[PDB]
Amino acid sequence: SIDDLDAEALIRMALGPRNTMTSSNEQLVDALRASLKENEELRKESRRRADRRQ
Amino acid sequence: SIDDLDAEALIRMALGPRNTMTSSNEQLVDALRASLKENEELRKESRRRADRRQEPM
Ligand code: NA
Repeated sequence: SIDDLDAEALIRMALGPRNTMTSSNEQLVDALRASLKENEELRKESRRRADRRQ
Repeated sequence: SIDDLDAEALIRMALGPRNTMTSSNEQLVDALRASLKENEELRKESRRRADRRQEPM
């Protein structure tokens, strides 16, 4: 019964798994990109403080 | 021809896009998780280094 399906399943029905897997991967890439930028910033902050501390 | 294809294309030829996209997804989840955990560890390290009492010299 379609009433029992969640949004993810409805979307896949309408757009197909190639589309939904592609969007999932794009979003994962956006998330990982953001996380690695935060990693870069944390490392920069750490280096500045090591320098401050001598 | 097959001789001109790079590795990624050979794997897709043999396994198809559902398999290769699924593998990419799984690697991306793994990478995301590792990146977020690493960030947490760096934040912990900065708290520890803020206490300069244990500072090597
Ligand atoms: Na310390």
